[PDB]
Amino acid sequence: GMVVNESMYQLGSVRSAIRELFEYGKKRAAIVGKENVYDFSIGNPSIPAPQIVNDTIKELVTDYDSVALHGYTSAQGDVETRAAIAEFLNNTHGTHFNADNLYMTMGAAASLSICFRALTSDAYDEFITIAPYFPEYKVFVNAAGARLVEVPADTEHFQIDFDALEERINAHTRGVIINSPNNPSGTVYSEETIKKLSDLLEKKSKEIGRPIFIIADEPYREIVYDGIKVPFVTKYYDNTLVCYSYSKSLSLPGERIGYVLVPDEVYDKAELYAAVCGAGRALGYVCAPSLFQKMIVKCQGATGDINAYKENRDLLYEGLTRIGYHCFKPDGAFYMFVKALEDDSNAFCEKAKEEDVLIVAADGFGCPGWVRISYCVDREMIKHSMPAFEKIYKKYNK
Amino acid sequence: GMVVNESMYQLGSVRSAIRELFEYGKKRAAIVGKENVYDFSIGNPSIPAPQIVNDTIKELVTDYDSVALHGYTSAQGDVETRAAIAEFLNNTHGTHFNADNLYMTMGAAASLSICFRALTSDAYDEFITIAPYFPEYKVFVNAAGARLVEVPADTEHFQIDFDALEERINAHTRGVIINSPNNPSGTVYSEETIKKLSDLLEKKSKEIGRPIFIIADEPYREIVYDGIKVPFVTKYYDNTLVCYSYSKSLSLPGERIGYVLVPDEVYDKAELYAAVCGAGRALGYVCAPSLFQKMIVKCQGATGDINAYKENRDLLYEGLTRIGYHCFKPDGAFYMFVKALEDDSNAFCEKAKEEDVLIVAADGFGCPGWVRISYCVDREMIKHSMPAFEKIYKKYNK
Ligand SMILES: Cc1ncc(COP(=O)(O)O)c(C=O)c1O
Ligand SMILES: Cc1ncc(COP(=O)(O)O)c(C=O)c1O
Ligand SMILES: [Cl-]
Repeated sequence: GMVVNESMYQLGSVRSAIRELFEYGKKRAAIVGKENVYDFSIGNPSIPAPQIVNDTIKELVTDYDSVALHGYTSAQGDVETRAAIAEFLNNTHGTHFNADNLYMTMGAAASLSICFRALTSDAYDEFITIAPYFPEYKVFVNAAGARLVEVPADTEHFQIDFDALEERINAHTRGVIINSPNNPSGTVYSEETIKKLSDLLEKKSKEIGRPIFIIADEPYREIVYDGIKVPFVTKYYDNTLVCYSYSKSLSLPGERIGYVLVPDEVYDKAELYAAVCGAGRALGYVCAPSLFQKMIVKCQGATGDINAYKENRDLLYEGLTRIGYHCFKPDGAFYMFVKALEDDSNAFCEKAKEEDVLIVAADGFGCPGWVRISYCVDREMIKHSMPAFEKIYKKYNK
Repeated sequence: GMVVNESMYQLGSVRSAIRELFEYGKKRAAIVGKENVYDFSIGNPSIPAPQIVNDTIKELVTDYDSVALHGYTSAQGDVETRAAIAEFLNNTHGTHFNADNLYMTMGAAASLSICFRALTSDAYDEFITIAPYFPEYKVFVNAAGARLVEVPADTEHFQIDFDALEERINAHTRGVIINSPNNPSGTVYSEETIKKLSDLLEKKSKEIGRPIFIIADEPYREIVYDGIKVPFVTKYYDNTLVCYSYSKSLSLPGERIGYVLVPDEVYDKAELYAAVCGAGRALGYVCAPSLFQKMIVKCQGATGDINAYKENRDLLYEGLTRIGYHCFKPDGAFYMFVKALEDDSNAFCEKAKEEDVLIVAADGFGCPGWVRISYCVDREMIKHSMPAFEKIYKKYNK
């Protein structure tokens, strides 16, 4: 007896465990004070955009012709915006992109949606995610009419279990989603991992008579520490689509600006780029926000104070390790992956909750027995949280 | 078959008549000079935004906290933005909306997309459009997994042929799309047309045992001349979804800011609003652009100089009528609907194309024998085009 689409109703009515945890912390702040609530739940950028963002926005609003500034760009975005990104990427990675290899989008969620929508031709199409993973991939894959296949986590190094991956590749496999630097683990795939992946997928692509794409979800690319290198995947694998946004690099998550990069070395660039444009059109996208496209021209290479996040990583890692917790030291992103004190991460997160430590069970990310602790938080809160972490530890280790 | 989704391939590679006509005019401008080409093809806002827009953007970037200014909003948008709109609508129309009746979107294309995706539950679902109509409705309807049904135009008054509409309503009918003020006719539906529509749909909804919605595409609401009233549809029919954007009112088409309005008076507001939230999520939307949501709070009821468009309407109408063309005098939008000089509009537009006058055959809008002439153009170009229009007229009046 439902007038609306049931999947849409479910997708809009489903309560987010993480968001509820965030709102629970605000309710707890009212009772015990915000200084006494240790909220490591939601993964929102916490450092301000570099000053070039606000300075450039001010300049466009003051000096750029208002009709031209606020008008529709082409579907794929201004050629000047696309040209500036192609040239920045070539100077940084040694690639050979031009403006026409880019399609400007309204953030990474739009870029991913476009990729699955462009690549899905059948109800039985499968996209592979490597656990632990961003759960919203299932919504985007399902929204395109396809299905998600999870590769069990490499809990030793948080790279890829290639045996497990190879076993889940079949005739229905359209692509493999990778997120490096990673949400939730903070892992960074090495050149070796990227090369083995590329060799495996090239080999399986030939066996099935069809390209298996790499869908590279790269919004944390510049959120990497200690000189660790994030390899540019298009250089290793021909059939690679790159999804990027300025949500983390420039701290503009609410502004909705990113891209889909379609290399010339894909099986048929003209055809795939056409499907990307068509998918964008089908999803109700007309163009990326014009003000932000024009602003991005002057912000290539610019990032916020990334060392603020590194300092938080080191502080949290040092304190948790010193207490006795087993933390995976992350090379990128702003999430720390910590082993729960019991196999049941949900039961462990409840015990954490008893001391107002709001951490997230990794079961939903495809990783039971672990938790995700976001450190895009206030540095002083991390220090004030240590006695509560110590007390939580004591509950298990008397 | 094809490696990508073929339907997405075709959507991204098939050029529209209007776009292909605009490209032709640029090539022609290179050969004979832009002064010798009179382009009335594309319908993009030609007047600047009111100064409050740019002033507010400077203010927000200068004074508002950077992290909070550029951060993610809730999926439905800032409560302050939604509340300011709800209050504006109430003061203007006598309605009783609150913040929770609104969902902020990335333009009217997103608003429309969301409405169709929310409602569609079977492949054979039908959404009715009243010819002449915005051809992109077919794209949004098809992308939602539904079929578009056309009602032939009322070529006497560009209101609605109710017998024709009634005949096309059946068990699959999920909604009727209305667009007043209208692209491409410039018609404004009267209070009576809206009342007759509401009556018909109430009866047919009961007959089929399910609500049939009015999807009211409203981006031209304020582009209305001579004090003509545009009735607020939710006061006439309970099951009404309003899709709006600030693309035409504030001249921000490239910025991607609008909304979907879900009245409490729909059959079940909680269910429908949850479906709208679901569809937004499934379409890859996260939030409308933060900066612009924050800006919209201070721009309620603001518009650019709409009198500039009226002066072009009057000049074009009086000029073409004087020559001998039959023009439907539009009450809103910035498109003039003119009867072709022969039955074949395409053949007529080719004869116009001989004299470097670029006008759009109404066949693609579902209305053969007419043309759309966009007047969101330079005023002096309208004046300079008249000898060419008369020369075109003289080809048929021998
Ligand atoms: C792995 C991953 N991909 C994509 C996104 C979304 O980025 P955007 O704000 O550009 O949509 C996020 C944040 O939720 C993320 O953590
Ligand atoms: C009738 C009609 N509806 C919707 C739109 C889309 O407006 P927006 O750019 O806000 O998506 C347009 C303009 O292209 C239009 O003419
Ligand atoms: Cl159809």
